[PDB]
Amino acid sequence: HSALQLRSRIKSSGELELSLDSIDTPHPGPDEVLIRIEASPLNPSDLGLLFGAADMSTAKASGTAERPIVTARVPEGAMRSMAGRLDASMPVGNEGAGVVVEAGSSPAAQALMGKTVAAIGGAMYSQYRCIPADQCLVLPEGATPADGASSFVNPLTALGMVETMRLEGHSALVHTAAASNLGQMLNQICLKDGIKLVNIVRKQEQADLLKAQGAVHVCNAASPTFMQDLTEALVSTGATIAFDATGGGKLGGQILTCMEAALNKSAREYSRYGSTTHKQVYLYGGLDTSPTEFNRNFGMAWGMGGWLLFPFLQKIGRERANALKQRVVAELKTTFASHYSKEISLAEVLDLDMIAVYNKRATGEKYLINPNKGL
Amino acid sequence: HSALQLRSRIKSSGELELSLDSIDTPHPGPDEVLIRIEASPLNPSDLGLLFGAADMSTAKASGTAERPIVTARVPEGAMRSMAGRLDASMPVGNEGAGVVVEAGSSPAAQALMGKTVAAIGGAMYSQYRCIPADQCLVLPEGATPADGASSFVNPLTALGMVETMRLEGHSALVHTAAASNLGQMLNQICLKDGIKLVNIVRKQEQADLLKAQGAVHVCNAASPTFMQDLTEALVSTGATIAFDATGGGKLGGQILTCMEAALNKSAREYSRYGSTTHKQVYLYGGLDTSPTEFNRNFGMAWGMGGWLLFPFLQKIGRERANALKQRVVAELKTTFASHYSKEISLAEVLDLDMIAVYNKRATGEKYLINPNKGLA
Ligand SMILES: NC(=O)C1=CN([C@@H]2O[C@H](COP(=O)(O)OP(=O)(O)OC[C@H]3O[C@@H](n4cnc5c(N)ncnc54)[C@H](OP(=O)(O)O)[C@@H]3O)[C@@H](O)[C@H]2O)C=CC1
Ligand SMILES: NC(=O)C1=CN([C@@H]2O[C@H](COP(=O)(O)OP(=O)(O)OC[C@H]3O[C@@H](n4cnc5c(N)ncnc54)[C@H](OP(=O)(O)O)[C@@H]3O)[C@@H](O)[C@H]2O)C=CC1
Repeated sequence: HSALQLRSRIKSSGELELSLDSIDTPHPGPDEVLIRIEASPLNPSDLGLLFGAADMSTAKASGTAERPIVTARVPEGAMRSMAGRLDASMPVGNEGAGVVVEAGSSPAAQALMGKTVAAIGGAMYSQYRCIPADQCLVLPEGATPADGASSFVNPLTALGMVETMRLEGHSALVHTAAASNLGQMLNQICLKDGIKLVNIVRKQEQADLLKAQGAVHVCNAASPTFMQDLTEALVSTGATIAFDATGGGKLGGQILTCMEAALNKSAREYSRYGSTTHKQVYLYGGLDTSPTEFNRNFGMAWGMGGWLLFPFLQKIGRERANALKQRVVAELKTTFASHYSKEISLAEVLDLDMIAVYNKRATGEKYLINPNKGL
Repeated sequence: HSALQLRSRIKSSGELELSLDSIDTPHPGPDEVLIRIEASPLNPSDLGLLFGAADMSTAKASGTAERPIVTARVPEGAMRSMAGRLDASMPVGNEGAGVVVEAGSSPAAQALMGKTVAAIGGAMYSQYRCIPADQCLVLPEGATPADGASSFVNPLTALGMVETMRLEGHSALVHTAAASNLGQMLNQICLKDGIKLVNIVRKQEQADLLKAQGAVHVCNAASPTFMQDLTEALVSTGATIAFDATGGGKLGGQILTCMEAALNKSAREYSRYGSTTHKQVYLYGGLDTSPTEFNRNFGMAWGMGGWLLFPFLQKIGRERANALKQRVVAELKTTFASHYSKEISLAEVLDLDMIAVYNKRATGEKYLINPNKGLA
């Protein structure tokens, strides 16, 4: 049999073509299972791969309603960033969940037969995926695929922020774009675990959503007293590590500047180079594509850098990663609940009206894909 | 007796006052020595303390020729940054060298009597300093105080860059403002030790200088092909750690961008997030006072942060710190040689004409103070 899977092709011509390809469905080998995928989130990392650097204002629809095609043009300036995927037909979708419908002969694979599972196997925007049994997370009794669709990326990143805070000797943390699904989870984790947290948003609606969910400190970057508000929240929390999803713009430096201000309130001597307390900002997303810019008014005890989930998980090791996953399974519908504004079919992923919404990365407007919808 | 020491005072009034204070000279306790300081450099770290956030374009001279005063205004916007030192009379000068003229009773202190020593004691812009025996570095035979005046800050930082490179798992390095005194030392270390090094300068004449000193790789930020030149140098050297003296501006991000370009020439697969090889830029100076700005076109495996000598020495421990200091002594006049364009008295530090030159932190224009020059 064959079935459909989304593909994203950036051509050397400068064209993006998004399509639903007909792909033969493998039978699983001894150590594999075949999963009928029923739920897979559209996260920012997936959008990055889906559209690459295409200018989506140039998008045009062709194909048929059942087999849509979207083409768009990548600007000349962006082509070098695409070099490594030129002329490659890329499957899309980091993670998802569904039902195991075939299992290879091994006892590991056989033990998953008929179970509802989640996996971060890539190519999850697909009707069927043949995956190793050891890459599957069995979901709790009563969890639907939609309940388990987002078990890996956001939950483990949220837990990994706290883990990183501890490992690197900090006691409280700051998180930006905090009304994201990930931010909502982090807030739940911090409230439950007694970890002081500064949430940073950019609209009062976002601040209300978090306050409604019990957030103690919410600072609005849009506010004319933001720096005052943030400094006061940092005095309160003692946070010296930050996770910034924006990446570009000024927020990273603003946070460093406010941390140093907060630290200096308790400074006992004059320090030539500021506080000796290390302040860290991790840029773990790139929602703001403008240049990163900051003044260095925070002394010498600071760092900023990238953060990625998979290298993190490799660092803490598989046992500790498992302890984190166990928590996610146990709290799947509470601490690690995700909200989606819409559930759509594979064909609907390539509807220009759908793209127009979900490609905003707007608060409360995450879409869930059901590759098999209505069938 | 008493003798002179420079003082820098930023007052709550918004005024910087620079002066020579008359300070009673201590007699050393058992574990101390008294040094007559004959050589102390004006390094950028010192100038930071000396002038603070004062706008020196507003500086004014008063006092007398032998006892000069300089006053200047700190702008209101900088006063928060000065908060920790308001109304404090600050001694200045991290490091220097001189002769031990009195020693406390302990054998450790007695062993230094009459020796030429260097110390990083602070308050070195002073005719005499009473400091612990255990903070003195005994200089080698035939070294004048001038020869040892700069034994700590630049030599140990240069060695510390190489140490940090190794500690953090890198095999080669990049260094900016490379025609600095420190840069010239770093290039000699790397030549002698066989470390691949990319030197970045801002003027072609600085590239000429380093090439004349044997530098293998020198890139000029003013070059119209800078990014290509830097990327090629990074392919050649495999460097994945940089020390940036500029801090502000674009150079840090440029380096990261070129490092990722160089790494991706060996890319086996397509990484959604670029190379997995960690690239690190330490901003160890702030010569460029503008905002730091960069595009993040270098993947996720990167870091940028501050770097300071004293936290570093504390991290490596006293034994390893002592081994670095021993190498500095051994190569004091070769690898770790420092050039000064002028030697000035204590009173001349406060001459606005002298300030106008030394405060540029211009290549080959480092000034050496002899606190006892012209004095009894
Ligand atoms: N490094 C890593 O391994 C990983 C990173 N991530 C990152 O975490 C972040 C959250 O993911 P997720 O919970 O799925 O996101 P959501 O789609 O659920 O929420 C996104 C949030 O970002 C805000 N936002 C969008 N654009 C900007 C902007 N330019 N500046 C400031 N805020 C903005 C939105 O607010 P508004 O309504 O105002 O648009 C919204 O609240 C993303 O950057 C994602 O890439 C997630 C997992 C791992
Ligand atoms: N973090 C730490 O613990 C320490 C840091 N340092 C730092 O090392 C650096 C070198 O010190 P040192 O060798 O004594 O300095 P020098 O005075 O010998 O040389 C300074 C160099 O900086 C260049 N420069 C000056 N201003 C700028 C600018 N705006 N942008 C780019 N380049 C500039 C000069 O070139 P030009 O002629 O073009 O002006 C010159 O080549 C300094 O930043 C110093 O603070 C040193 C020791 C320890």
